[PDB]
Amino acid sequence: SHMEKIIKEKISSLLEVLSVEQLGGMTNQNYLAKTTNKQYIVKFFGKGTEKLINRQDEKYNLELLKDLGLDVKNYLFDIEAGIKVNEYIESAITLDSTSIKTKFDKIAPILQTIHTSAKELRGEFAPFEEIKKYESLIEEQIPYANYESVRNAVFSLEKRLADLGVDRKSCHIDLVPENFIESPQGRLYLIDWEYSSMNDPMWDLAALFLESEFTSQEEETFLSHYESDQTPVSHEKIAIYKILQDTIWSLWTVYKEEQGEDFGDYGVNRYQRAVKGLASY
Amino acid sequence: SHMEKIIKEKISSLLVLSVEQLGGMTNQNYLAKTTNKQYIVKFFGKGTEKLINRQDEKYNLELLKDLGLDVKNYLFDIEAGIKVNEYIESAITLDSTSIKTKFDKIAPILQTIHTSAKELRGEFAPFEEIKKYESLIEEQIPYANYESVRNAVFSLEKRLADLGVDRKSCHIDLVPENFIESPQGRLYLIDWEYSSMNDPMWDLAALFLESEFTSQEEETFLSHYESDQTPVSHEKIAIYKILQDTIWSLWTVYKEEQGEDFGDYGVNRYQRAVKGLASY
Repeated sequence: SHMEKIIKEKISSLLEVLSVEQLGGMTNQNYLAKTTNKQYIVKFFGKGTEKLINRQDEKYNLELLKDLGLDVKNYLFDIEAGIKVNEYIESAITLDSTSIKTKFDKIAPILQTIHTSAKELRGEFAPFEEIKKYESLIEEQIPYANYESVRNAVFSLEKRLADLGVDRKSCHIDLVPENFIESPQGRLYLIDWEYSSMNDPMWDLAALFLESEFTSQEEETFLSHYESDQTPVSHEKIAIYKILQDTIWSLWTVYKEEQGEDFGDYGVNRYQRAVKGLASY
Repeated sequence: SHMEKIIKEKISSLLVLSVEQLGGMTNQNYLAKTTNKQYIVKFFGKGTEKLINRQDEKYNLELLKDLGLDVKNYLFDIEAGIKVNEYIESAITLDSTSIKTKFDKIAPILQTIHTSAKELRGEFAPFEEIKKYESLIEEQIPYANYESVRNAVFSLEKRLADLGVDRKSCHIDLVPENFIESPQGRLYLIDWEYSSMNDPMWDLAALFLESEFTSQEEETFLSHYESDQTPVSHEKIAIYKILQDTIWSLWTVYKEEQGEDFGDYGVNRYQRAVKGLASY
């Protein structure tokens, strides 16, 4: 297999490869390389995700955040090749929408650490600008019902956020539960910092809550772990960022599906939840 | 009788049909009906010194004037234990029901005071305020299981410190009846006797608690109030509700030691702190 061979030549500089396995997620460009000694996570990136992710920026941000010890080790990051190679924590457990709700005392400290880090990431996340970005990148008509009316309801939140005050801190930006992994010592790592950018920390909170479908009670309990003098909490900003997230990810989905991918109902389901969020708000 | 006769011989230097005794959390307030104007006559003395620094109150009245939130004060005579205010004729005094229709008016008033940047005389340190009442109370505190409840309340000091405590000009006493609607349409916020430096969440907690806001009403009000300059912490609000019920329950014990009778006000406020501690 040619893909199998390419991986062997990309990682031999770090060494007896016994196995290469295709990994899921939301990018088919992920592989697991098993060696005699160690196991490696091999990530590819080429054409589609450029125009989305600045890889030079990502490389800087990886180097930047290393001392926080939140992410796993990165061995290789070569933009030329389009190759990323990370440490694979063997016998580590990936969190999901159920198990994440048992880990508040570990997740809250992780989020406090990044949000209060004073780290200056390359990249600013300006959600309305991001919406404009995806709109520009999408070639066909956006397939979602009532889009022009929804878009304009969403854009009315910009003034609201401005009135509420927008903070600018280092954020992960993509707190799906599978981005948390627990090692045997019970240490939680937060991985996959590809979208990471300066933003309001309430974005990260909204993402955590939304991706795992936190109940109102679970949100309040999590906020009691998280809220502090250095980490203030705005419930309204969270509600607004949930809508912006559903909007942005639904558009991301349309773009990705034009670039080859198929995510079933993922896009429409997120879009419709944005519409519901707008009606409740 | 003699009450009418002190009032005339005090408010005379401002110019008298009748005089009426007003209800509430005091029996020392009087309505003086005058030919041209209506007056609120407020008496204080020994029963409220050691609680209210009347010199600081007078300074604070002066400092807060440019906000234009309170009614006109004509006379503030400390030496004589007498305060005289404008009374707003044909005003609507808000209550726990009507206050909930006035969010678009109340929220900017609270924003105006909280962002005033004014340095009032008086710091409101709630745990120090609890220690103060305990010292002032001469008989035992009658509230059941007080030691254990007080220990629980004092555990909130560290939590508040972890959350961060802000220090701003606050009204400190947001009973609905302190909001007055003029027939002209404007709202007045009156009775600034307790006003001092505190976290603005104390004021929000007082507003919510004194008028028994529902969760939804609180949420709606917060949407009017929350801004970059006036951030909101729900947890801090829940904590200040407990501290308020505790402090006012103790204030009640102190006042009743002077012979005043608030019925079940004190114990009900105490139990609401107890119940707040259990829910928290």
